[PDB]
Amino acid sequence: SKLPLLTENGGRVNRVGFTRLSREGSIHKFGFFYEFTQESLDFDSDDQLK
Amino acid sequence: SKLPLLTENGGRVNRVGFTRLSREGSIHKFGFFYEFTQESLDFDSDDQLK
Repeated sequence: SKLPLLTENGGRVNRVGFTRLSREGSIHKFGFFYEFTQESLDFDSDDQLK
Repeated sequence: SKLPLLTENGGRVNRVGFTRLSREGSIHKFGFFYEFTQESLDFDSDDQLK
């Protein structure tokens, strides 16, 4: 049914148009930490806690 | 009753006049054409049709 079919009287028939889309992507920030006291690394059982 | 006839003492008698008539003529345009399709000359039995 939809086949492009021409005749001898070639004219404004079978017009086609094209489309252009787009794809996005963002950037997000993360992070975490932890706190310690000098009284937790000075007199503590382990020497290499840090 | 009109022949030129000057007496012995020719005065301001027997004058004449002249006139020039004019003509005219102009041109007109013309034209006729015919249309054909490429198939009608490219698949017809008679190769020399144009």
